[PDB]
Amino acid sequence: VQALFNEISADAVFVTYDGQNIKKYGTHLDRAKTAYIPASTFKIANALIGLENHKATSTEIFKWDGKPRFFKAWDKDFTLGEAMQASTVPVYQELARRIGPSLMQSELQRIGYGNMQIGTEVDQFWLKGPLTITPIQEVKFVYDLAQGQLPFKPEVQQQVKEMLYVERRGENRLYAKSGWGMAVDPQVGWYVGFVEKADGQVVAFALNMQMKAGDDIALRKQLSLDVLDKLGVFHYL
Repeated sequence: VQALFNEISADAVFVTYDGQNIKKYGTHLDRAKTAYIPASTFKIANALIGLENHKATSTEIFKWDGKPRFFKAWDKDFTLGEAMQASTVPVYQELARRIGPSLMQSELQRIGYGNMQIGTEVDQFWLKGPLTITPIQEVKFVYDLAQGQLPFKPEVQQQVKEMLYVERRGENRLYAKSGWGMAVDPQVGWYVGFVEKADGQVVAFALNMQMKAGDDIALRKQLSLDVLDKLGVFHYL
């Protein structure tokens, strides 16, 4: 496995969690216990909090306001599920404003997410701070989501799980979310999720890497799939 980390001069770590054991792979293992903004990985929590507190539904359509967004791809209507996969920040900023600065702070504290700090602006905190979370915190969190063990209603955790559904290989399923924290120095890269393996075993993962400005968008996922293949968690079909 070991070549395919530095072959690109990457400052990165890959974490796996099986519900008893934490495993660390990569060029820089100490990133695993290091705190970073969640960026768009926070969308997982955001949806959970919104659904649980009746501020949104899995079926509701978030319509485009007509004004151009960061990507032309985002210039359309989205469900929270669609917006999750496209990582459509404007939709989730809206969800967060429905939630509110007091409720969002209370809920994050309630579920112990990262350092539990959001500050004054409810639609910015995951994008620039002060909310921070380690990769180990991220894997445990999604693993808990996978098992329906988070402090949310079971139906809520299920609905979000479905939002995360990325690919099926045979009897195995991949659930994942991406993050790119551009508004921070240095930039940070996330690929987070779990695989529901055929044998019924769940393995949760997190990739956390330094982002050297504008490198390729697909890199985070490609590495994680490669590592997942190398680990025998999610073999290439």
